[PDB]
Formats: sequence, structure tokens, C-alpha cells
Amino acid sequence: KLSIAVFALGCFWGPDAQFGSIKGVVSTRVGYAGGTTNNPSYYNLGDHSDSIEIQYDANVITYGELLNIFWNLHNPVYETTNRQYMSRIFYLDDGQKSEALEMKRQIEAANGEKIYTEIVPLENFYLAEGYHQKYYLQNTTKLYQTLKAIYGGFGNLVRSTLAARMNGYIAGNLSIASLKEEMDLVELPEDQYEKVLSIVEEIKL
Ligand SMILES: C[S@](=O)CC[C@H](N)C(=O)O
Repeated sequence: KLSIAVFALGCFWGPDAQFGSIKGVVSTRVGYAGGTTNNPSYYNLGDHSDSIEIQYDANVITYGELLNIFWNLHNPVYETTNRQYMSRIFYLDDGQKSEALEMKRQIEAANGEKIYTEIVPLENFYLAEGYHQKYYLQNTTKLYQTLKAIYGGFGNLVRSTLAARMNGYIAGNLSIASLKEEMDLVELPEDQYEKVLSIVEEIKL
């Protein structure tokens, strides 16, 4: 049992890699939310926004810390009607709602600009296509294939904490030192630890 935040802040690849680099974030998935059609998809998006579902351990990171990361990944100071990329916070309860509203007020005071992020109730979140998940990792072929065999397949891999961290590492959002600690948590057999580590070290160059 973990806590859930659902945010929208533009194309979801960067957010996936950024939030997935953070201690306390257990898993991420990208998808679509905020519209009024069931089962949207990339070429049939309707009025939905590109969104990220963050599953986090509230004992380790708070919703307030996640909102602060959210507002540091983009600066939503213009009003657009482009639903696919609109800045939105989908609250799952009234505590999330009030923390978001308060933090939005603080930001507007501290920097002087109106924030256009819509703070709205989460209705339905729909998972994006598999090719959008852990996008940087998926497109780093050897590392991906190795990790995928270790986790037992695509679904198990992309739902894992280590994939979230690896994806963030490839994207440039996590140090190799922190990544290595994460690899340590998984307790791989020595040989697999070494295969993964040499790919990762080769990526650092
Ligand atoms: C998920 S974003 O809307 C897609 C952006 C585009 N395919 C690109 O590679 O630049």
C-alpha cells in the first residue's frame, strides 16, 4: 500500500525520468488523464493531458516535496488551451487539494507571477502505450535487454523502482554513485550486478 500523486506538465518522458530519480518514489507510469473519453491513446487523445502517475512511500517523501519538484520542472505562467500539455495537478483527496492550492499561493507570492496550473479532482488515469514507458531506458538497448531479462519481462521491469532510477540515470538526472546504491538494494547475484554495472559505467564513460 503506497501513496499516489498524478501530475501533468508537458510531454511525460522528462517527468518520468525526473520523478523516477527521487528517493521515496517507488514506481512511475506515464499515461493520460483529465479528459472525458475512455481508453484514450496516443493517436486518439481526446481532451486528455500527458500525465505521470507517481507511486511514492509517504514515510520517505511527502506530497509537498513532490509538488515542489513538479513546480521546479516547468514554469506554468501562461494560459494555454493545449490540453495535451497543460499544467495540471490531479488531486486524489482534499489533503492533496489543499496542499497544492497553498503551495501555488506561496509560489505566486514569492515570484510575483500568476500560475496557471489547474488543480482538479483525479477522475480516471489511463496507462500510455508500452513504447512510452521508461522511454530513455527502453531506447538504451543493451542495458534494457539485460534488465528486462533480470526482472522477468517488460511489465515487471517498467513497474520496478530500479527501472525508474535507471531511466533517470540515462536522462542525466541521477549520479552513478546513487544509482549503484539503488542497484545494491535489489541484491542481484554478483554476476548480474557486474554485467549491469559495466554497462552503466560504460554509459558514464
Ligand atoms: C510524447 S511527446 O508529446 C512526443 C514528442 C516527439 N515525438 C519528439 O520526439 O520530439
